[PDB]
Amino acid sequence: DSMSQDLSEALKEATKEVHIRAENSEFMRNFQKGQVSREGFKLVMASLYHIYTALEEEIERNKQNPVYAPLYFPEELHRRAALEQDMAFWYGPHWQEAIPYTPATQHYVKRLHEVGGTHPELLVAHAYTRYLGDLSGGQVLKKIAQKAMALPSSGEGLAFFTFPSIDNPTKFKQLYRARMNTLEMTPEVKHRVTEEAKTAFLLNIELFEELQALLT
Ligand SMILES: [Fe+3]
Repeated sequence: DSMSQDLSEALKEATKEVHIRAENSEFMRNFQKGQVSREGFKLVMASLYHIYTALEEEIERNKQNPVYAPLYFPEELHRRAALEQDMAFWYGPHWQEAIPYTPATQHYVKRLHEVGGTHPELLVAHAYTRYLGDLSGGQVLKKIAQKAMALPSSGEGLAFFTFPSIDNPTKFKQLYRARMNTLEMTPEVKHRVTEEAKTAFLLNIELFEELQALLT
């Protein structure tokens, strides 16, 4: 197998194909072209709320585990608190009972717990997939959402897309990739981590196809 490369390199080469598929999914495609409504935006953000909540809960559970510990950046990355602000903004005071919890979202959340509870050595695959993506297309989707729905530059309703503790996401991404290469990595784990990364992308693709359908 390809163990002659660093985990960050293996992950990038392993997910580049499905990434193109995920990037050109119907829901994302629309969002990219400015075509994004309040109804849909609220659907995906509520979904991300449940997802990041599960991911970050598993991160806390395994924060001391060396298979993940070097990547424990709650202050800089975690989105749960940010998404809670966003839910209050979009759904109001009682968002805990108003926000949806779709099947595709539940599916994603279920795999997150399985990994965090049973296969924690794979958890890095899920943080990698979501966090780095946020740091890459984060400012892009944000500027689009603002132009489309008239969200003020002050950021209310888009806290999720804002990283106040990260000055340069590009530099941080570089740090995160390098830190990923310091994890205990056997040919067995690296092999499985890259596969789980694909699964994460697929889970994201399945969420989008589901939301797109709900909207149409
Ligand atoms: Fe991306």
